[PDB]
Amino acid sequence: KHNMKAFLDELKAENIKKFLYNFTQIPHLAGTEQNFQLAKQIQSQWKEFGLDSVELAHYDVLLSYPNKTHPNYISIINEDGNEIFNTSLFEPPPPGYENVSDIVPPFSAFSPQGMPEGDLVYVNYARTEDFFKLERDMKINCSGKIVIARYGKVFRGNKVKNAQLAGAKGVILYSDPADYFAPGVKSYPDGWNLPGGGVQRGNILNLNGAGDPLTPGYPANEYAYRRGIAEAVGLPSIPVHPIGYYDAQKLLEKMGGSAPPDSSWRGSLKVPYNVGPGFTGNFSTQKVKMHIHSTNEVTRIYNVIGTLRGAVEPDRYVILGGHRDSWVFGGIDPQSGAAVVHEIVRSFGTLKKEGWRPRRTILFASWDAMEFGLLGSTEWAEENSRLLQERGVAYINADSSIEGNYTLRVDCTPLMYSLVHNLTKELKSPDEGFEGKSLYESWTKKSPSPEFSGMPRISKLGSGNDFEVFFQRLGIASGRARYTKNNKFSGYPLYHSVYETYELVEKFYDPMFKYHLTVAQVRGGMVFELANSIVLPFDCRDYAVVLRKYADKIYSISMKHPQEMKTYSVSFDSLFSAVKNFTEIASKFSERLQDFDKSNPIVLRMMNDQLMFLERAFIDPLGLPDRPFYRHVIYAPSSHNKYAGESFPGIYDALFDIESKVDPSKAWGEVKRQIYVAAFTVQAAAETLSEVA
Amino acid sequence: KHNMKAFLDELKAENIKKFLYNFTQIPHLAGTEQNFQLAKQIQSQWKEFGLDSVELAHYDVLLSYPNKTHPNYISIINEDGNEIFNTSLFEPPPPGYENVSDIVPPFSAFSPQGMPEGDLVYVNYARTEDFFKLERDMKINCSGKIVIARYGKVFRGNKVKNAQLAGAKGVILYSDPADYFAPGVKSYPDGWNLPGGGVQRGNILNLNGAGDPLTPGYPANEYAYRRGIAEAVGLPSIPVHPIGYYDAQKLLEKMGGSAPPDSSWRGSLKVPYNVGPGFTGNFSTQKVKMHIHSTNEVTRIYNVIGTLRGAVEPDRYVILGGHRDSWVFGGIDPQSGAAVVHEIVRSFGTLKKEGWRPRRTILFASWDAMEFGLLGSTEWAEENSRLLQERGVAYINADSSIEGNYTLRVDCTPLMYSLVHNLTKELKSPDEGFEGKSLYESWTKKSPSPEFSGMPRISKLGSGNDFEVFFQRLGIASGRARYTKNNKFSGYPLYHSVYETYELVEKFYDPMFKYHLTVAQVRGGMVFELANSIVLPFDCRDYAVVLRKYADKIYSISMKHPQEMKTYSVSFDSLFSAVKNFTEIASKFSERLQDFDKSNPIVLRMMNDQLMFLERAFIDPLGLPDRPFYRHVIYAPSSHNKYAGESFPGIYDALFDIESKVDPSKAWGEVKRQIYVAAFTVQAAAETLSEVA
Ligand SMILES: *[C@@H]1O[C@H](CO)[C@@H](O[C@@H]2O[C@H](CO)[C@@H](O[C@@H]3O[C@H](CO[C@H]4O[C@H](CO)[C@@H](O)[C@H](O)[C@@H]4O)[C@@H](O)[C@H](O[C@H]4O[C@H](CO)[C@@H](O)[C@H](O)[C@@H]4O)[C@@H]3O)[C@H](O)[C@H]2NC(C)=O)[C@H](O)[C@H]1NC(C)=O
Ligand SMILES: *[C@@H]1O[C@H](CO)[C@@H](O[C@@H]2O[C@H](CO)[C@@H](O[C@@H]3O[C@H](CO[C@H]4O[C@H](CO)[C@@H](O)[C@H](O)[C@@H]4O)[C@@H](O)[C@H](O[C@H]4O[C@H](CO)[C@@H](O)[C@H](O)[C@@H]4O)[C@@H]3O)[C@H](O)[C@H]2NC(C)=O)[C@H](O)[C@H]1NC(C)=O
Ligand SMILES: *[C@@H]1O[C@H](CO)[C@@H](O[C@@H]2O[C@H](CO)[C@@H](O[C@@H]3O[C@H](CO)[C@@H](O)[C@H](O[C@H]4O[C@H](CO)[C@@H](O)[C@H](O)[C@@H]4O)[C@@H]3O)[C@H](O)[C@H]2NC(C)=O)[C@H](O)[C@H]1NC(C)=O
Ligand SMILES: *[C@@H]1O[C@H](CO)[C@@H](O[C@@H]2O[C@H](CO)[C@@H](O[C@@H]3O[C@H](CO)[C@@H](O)[C@H](O[C@H]4O[C@H](CO)[C@@H](O)[C@H](O)[C@@H]4O)[C@@H]3O)[C@H](O)[C@H]2NC(C)=O)[C@H](O)[C@H]1NC(C)=O
Ligand SMILES: *[C@@H]1O[C@H](CO)[C@@H](O[C@@H]2O[C@H](CO)[C@@H](O)[C@H](O)[C@H]2NC(C)=O)[C@H](O)[C@H]1NC(C)=O
Ligand SMILES: *[C@@H]1O[C@H](CO)[C@@H](O[C@@H]2O[C@H](CO)[C@@H](O)[C@H](O)[C@H]2NC(C)=O)[C@H](O)[C@H]1NC(C)=O
Ligand SMILES: *[C@@H]1O[C@H](CO)[C@@H](O[C@@H]2O[C@H](CO)[C@@H](O)[C@H](O)[C@H]2NC(C)=O)[C@H](O)[C@H]1NC(C)=O
Ligand SMILES: *[C@@H]1O[C@H](CO)[C@@H](O[C@@H]2O[C@H](CO)[C@@H](O)[C@H](O)[C@H]2NC(C)=O)[C@H](O)[C@H]1NC(C)=O
Ligand SMILES: CC(C)C[C@H](NC(=O)N[C@@H](CCC(=O)O)C(=O)O)C(=O)O
Ligand SMILES: CC(C)C[C@H](NC(=O)N[C@@H](CCC(=O)O)C(=O)O)C(=O)O
Ligand SMILES: *[C@@H]1O[C@H](CO)[C@@H](O)[C@H](O)[C@H]1NC(C)=O
Ligand SMILES: *[C@@H]1O[C@H](CO)[C@@H](O)[C@H](O)[C@H]1NC(C)=O
Ligand SMILES: *[C@@H]1O[C@H](CO)[C@@H](O)[C@H](O)[C@H]1NC(C)=O
Ligand SMILES: *[C@@H]1O[C@H](CO)[C@@H](O)[C@H](O)[C@H]1NC(C)=O
Ligand SMILES: *[C@@H]1O[C@H](CO)[C@@H](O)[C@H](O)[C@H]1NC(C)=O
Ligand SMILES: *[C@@H]1O[C@H](CO)[C@@H](O)[C@H](O)[C@H]1NC(C)=O
Ligand SMILES: [Ca+2]
Ligand SMILES: [Ca+2]
Ligand SMILES: [Cl-]
Ligand SMILES: [Cl-]
Ligand SMILES: [Zn+2]
Ligand SMILES: [Zn+2]
Ligand SMILES: [Zn+2]
Ligand SMILES: [Zn+2]
Repeated sequence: KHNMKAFLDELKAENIKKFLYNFTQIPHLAGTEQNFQLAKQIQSQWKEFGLDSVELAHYDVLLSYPNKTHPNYISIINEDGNEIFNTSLFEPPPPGYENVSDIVPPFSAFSPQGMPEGDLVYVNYARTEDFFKLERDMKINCSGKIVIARYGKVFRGNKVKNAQLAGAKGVILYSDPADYFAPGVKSYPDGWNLPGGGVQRGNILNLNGAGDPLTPGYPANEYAYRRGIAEAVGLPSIPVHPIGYYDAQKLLEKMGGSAPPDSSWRGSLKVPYNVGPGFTGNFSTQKVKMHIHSTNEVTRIYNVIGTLRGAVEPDRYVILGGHRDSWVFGGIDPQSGAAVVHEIVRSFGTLKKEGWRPRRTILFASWDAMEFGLLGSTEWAEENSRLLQERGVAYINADSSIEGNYTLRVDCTPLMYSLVHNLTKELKSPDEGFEGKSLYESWTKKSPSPEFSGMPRISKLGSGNDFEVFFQRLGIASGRARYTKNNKFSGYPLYHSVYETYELVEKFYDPMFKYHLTVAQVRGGMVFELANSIVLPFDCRDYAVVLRKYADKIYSISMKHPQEMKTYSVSFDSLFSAVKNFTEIASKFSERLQDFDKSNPIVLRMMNDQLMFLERAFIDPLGLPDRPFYRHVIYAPSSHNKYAGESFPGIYDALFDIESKVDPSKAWGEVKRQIYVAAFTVQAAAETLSEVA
Repeated sequence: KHNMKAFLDELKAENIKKFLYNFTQIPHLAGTEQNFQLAKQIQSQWKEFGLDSVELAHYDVLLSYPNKTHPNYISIINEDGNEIFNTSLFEPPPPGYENVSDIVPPFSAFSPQGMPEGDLVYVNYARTEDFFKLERDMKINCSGKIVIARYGKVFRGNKVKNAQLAGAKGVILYSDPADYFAPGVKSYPDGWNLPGGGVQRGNILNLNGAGDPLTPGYPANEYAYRRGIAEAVGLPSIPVHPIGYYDAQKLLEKMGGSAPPDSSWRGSLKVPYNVGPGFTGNFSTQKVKMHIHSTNEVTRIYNVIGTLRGAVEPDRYVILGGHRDSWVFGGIDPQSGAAVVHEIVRSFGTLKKEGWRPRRTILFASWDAMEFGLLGSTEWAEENSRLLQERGVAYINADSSIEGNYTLRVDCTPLMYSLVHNLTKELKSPDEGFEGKSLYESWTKKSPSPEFSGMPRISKLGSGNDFEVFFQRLGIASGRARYTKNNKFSGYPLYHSVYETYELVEKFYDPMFKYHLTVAQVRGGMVFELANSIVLPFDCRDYAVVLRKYADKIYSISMKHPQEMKTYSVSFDSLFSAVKNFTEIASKFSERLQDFDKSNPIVLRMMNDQLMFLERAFIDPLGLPDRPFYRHVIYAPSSHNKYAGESFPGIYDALFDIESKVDPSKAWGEVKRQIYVAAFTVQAAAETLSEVA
């Protein structure tokens, strides 16, 4: 038969390995010829695998590249202006790749040009609370200083935003061994650790969902009208550059001024971690000078879009998407995900050649320019937003399949919790010691839910990946899954470095490609069920449970300020009422879904439309404050860390640091406004599940 | 059988007459007890007529009322400050109503309080071009002056906005006999003309679609958080009051300064129509003083919502809605429409009692507080926006059924043109001389299309009525129809006056209620077809024809500036390309709609969803510039006259008066941006009609 078991059994570890090798021999940087050639290859292969149509969708978007004849670097300069120490111009290439052409040197994409010179302030992870500690407690002024921050904990674009608002004139980002060197493991090529010359690339935008900085709201097609640079979205105002820990040690060792305020400020290098400003007395006249010469450039990018037309509901789309562009070789990021998508397409195509079609249409996507700010997925969704909002059932992401080899990680909408528990109970665990047991059993054992016994942890969707437009802008139920470590926002040690190669994966992460196969089964199995189940596999009651958890959470935050809640009459009663109503209505809808006349395809589709439009109901067309492309009222990326999800984000940001606002009546008024918007949106989403007439 | 003929034959002129009499014996001002009682009566009657459910939906919204113990009036004051002339405190009540309680005196709803005193400038109709003529050509400065403007031509809220921006400190609105006294007809009670003591009530907001001024975006429910007055939407900044032509003559007769610039500035009173400022030499020391004491007040309003559940597609809604609140008796506005809705409900209920149900759900609405800014319809749509955007098939409005007795008037989306031509060919003409001929024949003969021989005129939807939220905010296909005169934006002579009574209609407009019956057949027949036709009765090819007409029109406007189009490379090629593509794709969709396997209900509903979501595709979630609740890219209310529709409004407003902008590069850049947005939206709407996979 053609059922999910036939699909899953066709997936092969050895195929995923072959595809990964094939995708990682040369760099595939967005906007380069090599990445266009790989796009054409995937288009051709998906056609041969049997998809109905496979097209390239191109856009011309703002990208950023170093200047090949005017390299970026940082110096220590003495009082005469001689450069006595320079940081590296490139990472030492790994064995056997020392002659590979077109490895982009480490840089921070979208940095402006400049050569600022000044004194160093060390700002730990450059988090909002790190800057609070510096200004408010230690009384250190970052204005006109160059800040040096360690990578880790939060998205680097938030670090740069925080440094700008502190008045910094430049930012140096570096990888501390505390965060990127696991104890007892060797440096690449002899293990999976970051060597001292390794450096993490990455963009430093603050797009808040906008996509291409020059075309917010509309696809960057041939006739698009572009903002000028000065009005672009999300560009940093100060120069930024990343370095490795050999170079950081040279910048940090001479630091003077104030001692670190506590041990959470100290990394693992043999330096004091002094906050500064500037260097100890002997070197007090030396300064640090950046030299950044990168350029922003409108450049063509290419998404591959494959279609497998549905047999019964061709106007309902289940999307499996992940990116193709990499910083260098992309051994983990993204090609361990792209190889998994390739094998899933191949498997679905095998069934199609034998005469099967899924019930609903499946769309497969290979996105471009993700590393430069989710640009390819966002421009495509801008072009196709009307089709997606009326027809989009679900989006399953497919970036890196592995970030470790310990257990499964799933982040998704509550609407998919039941689907994921049920599927993982049917899959075999690949873990040592769990031979013959389910993936559900190994996952629940290694990653227990903090809330429920005998359940696994499933996280909120945050951002920093290509589901953002589909979930937080358009309100399409979304999910992601990968194998993970036992620190989740800092990246694995060789993240975005030249050392992330096929050999890294084959030698140190997944020699038998069994974790890749398990992830292919989870992502593919989810797509299969979403595209084939007669009734969509969403359980609205799971949203009711989480809404109550998030309401309790945000109420608890507010209750730290009881005097103000009395003065300004701040009540959460309306939000709890809406959550209670959602719980009651979802329970009654679930009974009808179980009970309805199963011979009636209009009641079924009516009820399938109620399930599909439930995530859509949490969208507010006015967006969140000053972030028009984050429209979901229950979930947004954290305003302090794009990678993390925040619940009831409008109320959360209205309450954050509220005790510091100079006009408390205005600040608590805005808390009340956000409570009203959240209560109304929960009630309105509940009412979409009521009987329709 | 139960078919459209059974529905239409059940409608009775005599029933419409009985209901009109019943609805017009006492005033039904929004927010008053009498209007709540009428809402309860209609709820009870719709239940008895046989609807499945009938509920009141209430909201607490900002309304405005005069102060009963501190009356509004205008004076001429002499140099000592004695008030030598006062305008009336009330309209003389009509025969037999001189003892009716609670007639609200003439006032401009939402005027602020004040007692400004100054010199008079006469500004004709206070249109944008009238103010251009005064400032630019005649060099008259309105700053610190009281302006006097005649009603007519444009919505009075636009007149007040224009007067504010000219620096006026108050506005006096009056009815000139040129616009409100037809030659050879007697004044009320002896004919349908405005007497000299008659006055037009009406609000002077500039809401731009927002609804309740205090709650833009969200329903004004029990827990709503309200803007403060200073941040409310759309409130005027200067006092405003309306007067009749006996009083206007006293204010205008003493005017001096400049002569009227031409005859288009002169009305029909025996005065010079001097523009001012101020009075002729003998009276040069007299001034005009306003006394406005009205108050804005959050007040409860009540919509009645009736449901007739669909037999096959209960999750598809066809809405028939019109308002119930009136300024005084509402003999024409709205009760000639509300009586027609009442008879339509009664007829559908007769069929239902015999066992019939429509295919799709029909919703019937009696809206409140329309006269205060479309508040009841807009708050309800804000509450129910998710249901409406995913399920709303069409909205048919039902305000005044008559504004004359000459011929039919229809304004609607192009998607309903074919429906209207086909229905009116099946209906009998009620017109003298067309006995035995179709309504299509009489209408086409009396109101020929300016574009096509043998076709009738159908206008764009403008605004100033309760379809605005459904069409321009939410993108639901909408239409309206009424009997009309042979000046369409000024209102009939007794518009919004105490003289608009049952006797006005029964004696002078429609003694046999035949025009009311014809309008009931058109509105009811449209609802019937939309709710019962297997394939939705929309023709996408009609949108293609009009899009080309509007593209030619906006290109022609731009081509008045050939030098600038050369300098700034302003091309319309992308918009014509999108319109050509829409034409081709709509032609192919129409072939499939005719050809598809008619046994397949999923292809049918898939294709019905493509038809329903086509109007929805013209919505831009970012809205038009500075008007976030006007989201349709093809149609918006004119920025110069809310009642009129404008096509390609984003490009139109970017081009308007562009030769006066101080930075032409910036102004033509914004023209190009609006061309890009319009081209993209037309192409994206076209693509919703392509094969789905
Ligand atoms: C009305 O409908 C038509 C389709 O019938 C649309 O036509 C498209 O028009 C655009 C022009 O705006 C064409 O864009 C061009 O695409 C070329 C590559 O196309 C190939 O590859 C894609 C896969 O991604 C296929 O879809 C396609 O069939 C082709 O196989 C580019 O090479 C072109 O860019 C080059 O020329 C331009 C202009 O000189 C330069 O600015 C560039 O730098 C570059 O050198 C260009 O981008 C597109 O191919 C057409 N599609 C077709 C025929 O299917 C219209 O766009 C549509 N109107 C609107 C308003 O949408
Ligand atoms: C969770 O779900 C429940 C329903 O199970 C919703 O309950 C509604 O709650 C509101 C309160 O916010 C109630 O509003 C009150 O309505 C009264 C009139 O109700 C009658 O008429 C309507 C027809 O319009 C019917 O729908 C209804 O069944 C009743 O027949 C008003 O008189 C009340 O106003 C008075 O009291 C308040 C508070 O003291 C004053 O501020 C006012 O000035 C006034 O004196 C009030 O507006 C509503 O009736 C409830 N509906 C029910 C039970 O069906 C919850 O609202 C919902 N939670 C959320 C967040 O939506
Ligand atoms: C994850 O798996 C769980 C466990 O299988 C699953 O929950 C189960 O769903 C089924 C529906 O397939 C439920 O079975 C129903 O139970 C009610 C009450 O006992 C019956 O009335 C239902 O009978 C109707 O429907 C049948 C078809 O399903 C017809 O044969 C019948 O004639 C009736 O029309 C029906 O049997 C079962 O109760 C739950 N078990 C639970 C909740 O413990 C869950 O749905 C899966 N999650 C997904 C798919 O997302
Ligand atoms: C307004 O009225 C006009 C005039 O009636 C109407 O246009 C007509 O619509 C009918 C569809 O009902 C068209 O008839 C079709 O013509 C094509 C080509 O000749 C045929 O292939 C079609 O046959 C298929 O469908 C039939 C059911 O309709 C089946 O019996 C058959 O087996 C095939 O499946 C079909 O007969 C007719 O051509 C037009 N006439 C025109 C455009 O002049 C218009 O639709 C009405 N507007 C509305 C309802 O909004
Ligand atoms: C990755 O695999 C692809 C597909 O097998 C290879 O591209 C093919 O290469 C052969 C030999 O040059 C050609 O005859 C085909 O036309 C290519 N097919 C396609 C679809 O492009 C490619 O060589 C492999 N890359 C690496 C680095 O091994
Ligand atoms: C760090 O790099 C800089 C730039 O290449 C070096 O300084 C240059 O040295 C050359 C040759 O002596 C001079 O002609 C240039 O004028 C210098 N440029 C600048 C900008 O100072 C510097 O020598 C390097 N420092 C170390 C320690 O290697
Ligand atoms: C308008 O018609 C309604 C409905 O016939 C009248 O209200 C009814 O009046 C009688 C007598 O007072 C009562 O017994 C009923 O309870 C009322 N019914 C409803 C549904 O309200 C009303 O009197 C009429 N109004 C006028 C001005 O004629
Ligand atoms: C117009 O109305 C005003 C206000 O009622 C009249 O002026 C008042 O006259 C009374 C009685 O003589 C005085 O006690 C008040 O002080 C006056 N009020 C003001 C504001 O001036 C005025 O007489 C009326 N004019 C005409 C021509 O009827
Ligand atoms: C390793 C995690 C924390 C981040 C990783 N995502 C990314 O690397 N995204 C890129 C682009 C993110 C964006 O621009 O939003 C970045 O963070 O530089 C992932 O989701 O696998
Ligand atoms: C008589 C026409 C021009 C206007 C009439 N509409 C109205 O009277 N609407 C009211 C409220 C309009 C609004 O606030 O937008 C008004 O114009 O004062 C109608 O559409 O029948
Ligand atoms: C890069 O640097 C070179 C050499 O200094 C210079 O000539 C050129 O202008 C720069 N290129 C770009 C693209 O800015
Ligand atoms: C930090 O330094 C700058 C200039 O040196 C100054 O303008 C700013 O107010 C300072 N902030 C403090 C002391 O908080
Ligand atoms: C793979 O698993 C083993 C066993 O737990 C572990 O020691 C090793 O660190 C893992 N490799 C990676 C890259 O995490
Ligand atoms: C209306 O005017 C009276 C009498 O001058 C005054 O006492 C009252 O304050 C006013 N009422 C309102 C509602 O403003
Ligand atoms: C109109 O008058 C006011 C003050 O009397 C002045 O500020 C304004 O600039 C004048 N405008 C002109 C003369 O255009
Ligand atoms: C009704 O129709 C007649 C005949 O054309 C016309 O003279 C009269 O003015 C009409 N009444 C109204 C109110 O227009
Ligand atoms: Ca864009
Ligand atoms: Ca509102
Ligand atoms: Cl992922
Ligand atoms: Cl109307
Ligand atoms: Zn990635
Ligand atoms: Zn990455
Ligand atoms: Zn009206
Ligand atoms: Zn009116």
